[PDB]
Amino acid sequence: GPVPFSHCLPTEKLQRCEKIGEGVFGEVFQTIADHTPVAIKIIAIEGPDLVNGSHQKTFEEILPEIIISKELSLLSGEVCNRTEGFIGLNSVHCVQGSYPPLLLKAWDHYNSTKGSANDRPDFFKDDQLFIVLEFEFGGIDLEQMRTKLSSLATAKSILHQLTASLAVAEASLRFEHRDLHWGNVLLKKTSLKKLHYTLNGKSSTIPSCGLQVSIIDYTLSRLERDGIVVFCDVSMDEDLFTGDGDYQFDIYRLMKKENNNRWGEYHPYSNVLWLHYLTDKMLKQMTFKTKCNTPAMKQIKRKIQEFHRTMLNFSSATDLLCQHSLFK
Ligand SMILES: Nc1cccc(-c2cnn3ccc(Nc4cccc(Cl)c4)nc23)c1
Ligand code: NI
Repeated sequence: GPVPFSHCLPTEKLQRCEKIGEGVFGEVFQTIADHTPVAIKIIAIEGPDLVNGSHQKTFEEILPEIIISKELSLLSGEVCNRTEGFIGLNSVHCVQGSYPPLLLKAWDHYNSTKGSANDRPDFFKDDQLFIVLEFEFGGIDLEQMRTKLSSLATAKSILHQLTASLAVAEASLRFEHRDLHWGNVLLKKTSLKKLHYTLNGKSSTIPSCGLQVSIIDYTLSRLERDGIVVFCDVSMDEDLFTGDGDYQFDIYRLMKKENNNRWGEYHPYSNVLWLHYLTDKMLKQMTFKTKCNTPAMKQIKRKIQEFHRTMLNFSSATDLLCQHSLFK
């Protein structure tokens, strides 16, 4: 059966919770577990109330994200297809209770400072079930970092790291992220100068420009092992495909076009589409400490621009990583 909230979030942990993010799915908090920063995603399941404009998922409907989070968590310690470019999953609990007042305090603080698009999660009864995922802390999302990068050289590292990570997961797991908007990309400072990955037994490096990129949040993701596919079937989800005001919302439509609304299938082109969306964000919606006023900088910009205009002619992140001139 479920555990009480106190099992997962005893007082000292609840007291160190700060809200760091959200989605329709629920809420994301940073805290401390054994002197170690962690991120906690909390999802309401199985209940009758509308939450953030939607019905709650059942356990069965959350299971793919759990599975995919576990599969991707293994990649940092594998050998033939290895990368630290996803995120560690530490634990998964099924919790029962009303929402902790201290979480609501952290929720209120975020709403007061950043503003929320969600319902204040204060209406759940003491029998409410939640899934609580504890992840490794992966840094700050790309959207909040949009005014914080040093230069387009940093941009280039981020794109290279993202492409490599997606390629390794394609090779290992026939993985598609399927929802890689700039909120789902994390940046953390690193003293490492070069980052390592292995793709089908071949190890290569990427200059870090002082950041380690982590791809997170596998709500729409798909993968397979030994012909058994795990995914989010969105073939009857009307609203996902009717969004507007951002190239993000075109990506959902373009994916559906590519796969003919068959989400069980493997279409690694979806990774390229997300990578195109991310490149676009980088060229249009970022402000850099170093401006576009030196030779080296104009050259990187031209390279990222050329990448943007050619990358949709590649078939997967693996194709991009292995063949695109940007990464040579
Ligand atoms: N897989 C996954 C899911 C959810 C959160 C995390 C996770 C791990 N570290 N970390 C650090 C920051 C952060 N911020 C954030 C911001 C907006 C939205 C979302 Cl979903 C997350 N999320 C995480 C990982
Ligand atoms: Ni436990």
